[PDB]
Amino acid sequence: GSMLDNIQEYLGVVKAKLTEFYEKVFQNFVKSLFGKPSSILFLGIDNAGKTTLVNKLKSDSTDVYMPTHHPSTSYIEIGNLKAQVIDLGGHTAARLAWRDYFYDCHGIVFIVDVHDVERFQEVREAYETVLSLEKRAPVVVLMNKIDLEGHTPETAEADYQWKSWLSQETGIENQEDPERGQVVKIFYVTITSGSANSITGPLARAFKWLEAMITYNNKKESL
Amino acid sequence: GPGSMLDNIQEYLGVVKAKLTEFYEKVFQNFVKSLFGKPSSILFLGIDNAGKTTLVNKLKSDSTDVYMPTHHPSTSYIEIGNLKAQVIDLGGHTAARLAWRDYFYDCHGIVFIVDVHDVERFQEVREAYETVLSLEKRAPVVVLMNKIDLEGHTPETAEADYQWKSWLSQETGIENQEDPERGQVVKIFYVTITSGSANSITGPLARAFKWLEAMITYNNKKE
Amino acid sequence: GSMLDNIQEYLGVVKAKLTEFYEKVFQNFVKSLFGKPSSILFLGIDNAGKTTLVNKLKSDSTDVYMPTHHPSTSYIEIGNLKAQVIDLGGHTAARLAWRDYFYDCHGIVFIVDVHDVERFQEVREAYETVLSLEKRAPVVVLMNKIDLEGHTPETAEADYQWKSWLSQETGIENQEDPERGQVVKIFYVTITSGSANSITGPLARAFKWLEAMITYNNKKESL
Amino acid sequence: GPGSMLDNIQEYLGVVKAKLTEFYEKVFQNFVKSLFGKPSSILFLGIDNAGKTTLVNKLKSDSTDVYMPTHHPSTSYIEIGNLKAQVIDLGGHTAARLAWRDYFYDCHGIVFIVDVHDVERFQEVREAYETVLSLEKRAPVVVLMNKIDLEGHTPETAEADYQWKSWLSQETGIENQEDPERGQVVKIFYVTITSGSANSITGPLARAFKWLEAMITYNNKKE
Ligand SMILES: Nc1nc2c(ncn2[C@@H]2O[C@H](COP(=O)(O)OP(=O)(O)O)[C@@H](O)[C@H]2O)c(=O)[nH]1
Ligand SMILES: Nc1nc2c(ncn2[C@@H]2O[C@H](COP(=O)(O)OP(=O)(O)O)[C@@H](O)[C@H]2O)c(=O)[nH]1
Ligand SMILES: Nc1nc2c(ncn2[C@@H]2O[C@H](COP(=O)(O)OP(=O)(O)O)[C@@H](O)[C@H]2O)c(=O)[nH]1
Ligand SMILES: Nc1nc2c(ncn2[C@@H]2O[C@H](COP(=O)(O)OP(=O)(O)O)[C@@H](O)[C@H]2O)c(=O)[nH]1
Ligand SMILES: [Mg+2]
Ligand SMILES: [Mg+2]
Ligand SMILES: [Mg+2]
Ligand SMILES: [Mg+2]
Repeated sequence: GSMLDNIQEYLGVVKAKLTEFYEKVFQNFVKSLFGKPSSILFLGIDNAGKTTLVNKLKSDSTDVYMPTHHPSTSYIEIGNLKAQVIDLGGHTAARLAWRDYFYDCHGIVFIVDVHDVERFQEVREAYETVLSLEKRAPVVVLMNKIDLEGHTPETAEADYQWKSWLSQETGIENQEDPERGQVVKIFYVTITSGSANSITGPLARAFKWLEAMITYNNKKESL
Repeated sequence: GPGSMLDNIQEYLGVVKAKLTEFYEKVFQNFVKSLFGKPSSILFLGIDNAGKTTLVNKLKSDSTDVYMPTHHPSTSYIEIGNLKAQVIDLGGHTAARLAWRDYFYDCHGIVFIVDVHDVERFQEVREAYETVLSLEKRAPVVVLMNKIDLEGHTPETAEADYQWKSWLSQETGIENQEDPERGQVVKIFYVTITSGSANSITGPLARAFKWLEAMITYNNKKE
Repeated sequence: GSMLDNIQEYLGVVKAKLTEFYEKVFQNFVKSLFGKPSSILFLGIDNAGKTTLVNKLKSDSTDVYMPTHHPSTSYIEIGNLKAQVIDLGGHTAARLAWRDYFYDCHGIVFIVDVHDVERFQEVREAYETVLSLEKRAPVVVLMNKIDLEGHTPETAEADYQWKSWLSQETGIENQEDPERGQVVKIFYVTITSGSANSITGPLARAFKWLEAMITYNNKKESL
Repeated sequence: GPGSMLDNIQEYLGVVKAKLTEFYEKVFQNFVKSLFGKPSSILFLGIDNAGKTTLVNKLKSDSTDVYMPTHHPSTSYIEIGNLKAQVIDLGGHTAARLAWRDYFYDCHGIVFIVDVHDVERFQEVREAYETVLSLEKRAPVVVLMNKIDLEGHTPETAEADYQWKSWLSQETGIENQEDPERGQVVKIFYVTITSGSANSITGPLARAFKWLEAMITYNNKKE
């Protein structure tokens, strides 16, 4: 009996260090994606998971939130990522108040709570608001909280009925051809899962796609 | 480059974390086999859907322990080292209170499992428990109030919710009798059998088995 | 460049936890070897590695050295292991001063520094002293510091010339048959290596052999 | 039982620790490949037995980098990403100071390695260094005083031993010239190339390469 003493506590301590390490790799990978300072707007209605995502990207040691004066906004510099977070509302013409935030905007991360179906009308208005203020920058869409529908990223990608219904209710559609103008790509994620830190998982591939599209814009504007 | 090296680091960290998790479970399995120094007939009892098969699957080692075919669909049997585990699905209303009497021959201890969420079936639980106590008047009885996670409880917050503990005893008829000098003993533990922490050899689930073994040893000292 | 930041520090932290864990398993395995309190004498001339070995076995949290008044002796209780350490000297008839330490002695660990060849005469006298004061208890011999000869336990075991020369110079010979009287078995170890914590390595097998021989004595004295 | 479970835990901890050690080395290898953004001819120089082949083997990735056959037995050549590593074993007394001149065409930097323990060959080192400086009058020179472990030094205690540092400079003729405004630059680093900590991307060995790359970039800014 005494031979099992503390074995489990050591397994737990090691597992905890492995989890911190796993998260650190994600933070490093994302921080290294942006070679020049890039203004990224994290947008969506409240409770979608924006603050959760930005907290996932930041290093608690080096990155510090800056005070904004509007309660709907957040700002933190994560290496070259200048992350501006905005809780949208929708269904208002006072959307022009935010126009300054889209000056020299490099990319957008738009987050949707797929579980909060009743607020899909706000989402489509919030999304319509974004597309009218920013007409050039790439938009990556995170369909978040798929775990609340019992989905992983793999089973969600195969649920073609549900993907069509989500696009129908929010108005968000893919436009993955950069020759055809502004680009939009939808990803299905659970931002709070531990596997979301995988640098080959959908969340990380969404940032790699966004970065590649920002690089396409920077090369096209130079020619 | 370095990108392919960090993906290999992350993939390896996950493989290791899963293997350490498997070891954490094996420690629980070895702890249980070492509790019983002589062959002991333990009856795992309760109405169906309470978590009996789940608990016994958690106790067994998939390599060496094999379920044996029984004739009744309500019964299961597996030898886990010296733990001779007899599982019986009780339940429903019936005048056949004697139907299971033979299974109590040379019974050493009872694990009685209750689903604390299924409040509608508490009358079946109360009848099942009364049936058990009328067939076994000597062996120690450990009561697992299971599925406390469905009430938003951990084992720690469950133990402090004296109001809820009294209500469970009132509705099922199950009461503590922890004095071995006063006759047959009963002790209630509050657990979530499907949780990973249920594998902790210092957790309530493991303390319930250590308490049961200590009571079986106390009884054997008198005999 | 920033993508490699702190990756190495995490690999080092995890490796350090793995090393502590590896050592803890050895401490648990050895502590569990002795089911009843057992007086084990750790003997040899000074600088052989006795204090190093006992420090390797103890848990710094629970096990505490007790003050002795002779500077040549040490005593610590490690679970059921009552470890009495004595720096021998040899070449003196005042060896009878230590006779009390061999009353109810259960086993002996005799340690030799294979590198300190010039002091082999003290070792043989120290060894002769031991065999004259204790004529019943099993003796396990650790030929220690084999790394200073460029040996691992495997290459040392194959160096039959050097094993013969060590036995010739110290007078220590094997007697592994318990029917033929007192038993002696020689093991080749590097007590300071990390692999010496392996519970299937020579150091651990030496303690398992000693325990089995003590059990043979206890069964023979009961018949 | 539990004994076979702890041996499997220990064996697994060792397998993991070795794989983490391999990853620690791969981080060093990736760090070196990422230092050189353009093809750079680096000459690794010194008398034989100084540690040149050991250093270059530490830099290369065994999967992708392959030594190419040279015609002289004193020379080695391997392309490690953009690092074009030319190794030349200098040494002995000779009037053939021009023999290696062709290898200095388009030379970008020099790594000159000295064995600090082989004091008898310090005159060969001094002649080798004088030969090098007469063939290359522009490229930055990083000097690795290697094998400091044989003097009982770590990189930290070596840096504070100003008496020993002055003696090494006096006996080999190697002096620091860290001002790039004052012409060709030389910087001395104190390392143990065979140690595992030599893989640290914040250690002296890695700082020597970062210093050399910074000097190559400073030179290229003028050209
Ligand atoms: N189940 C689940 N909850 C999530 C997920 N992402 C975020 N949340 C939760 O959603 C809540 C609101 O998130 P938050 O980042 O504060 O929202 P926002 O800043 O207003 O967009 C928090 O309790 C998060 O833990 C997800 O993928 N799954
Ligand atoms: N939420 C929750 N589900 C549980 C728990 N224990 C068991 N279950 C689930 O309850 C269901 C019935 O369990 P089972 O072991 O088959 O019950 P049995 O009829 O008593 O053998 C299964 O789907 C289990 O996964 C628990 O602690 N929490
Ligand atoms: N190289 C080497 N040194 C060892 C080994 N075992 C012990 N030592 C060293 O030997 C020295 C004396 O050991 P110690 O335990 O103090 O000796 P004792 O108590 O007088 O027998 C210490 O510096 C130990 O680190 C070994 O296997 N290899
Ligand atoms: N002790 C010690 N040995 C080293 C060190 N670096 C290299 N060596 C050893 O020195 C010997 C000669 O090294 P090598 O790389 O072949 O030298 P080269 O002739 O300059 O190519 C080898 O046996 C290496 O293991 C060091 O830092 N410390
Ligand atoms: Mg927020
Ligand atoms: Mg069942
Ligand atoms: Mg000592
Ligand atoms: Mg060489």
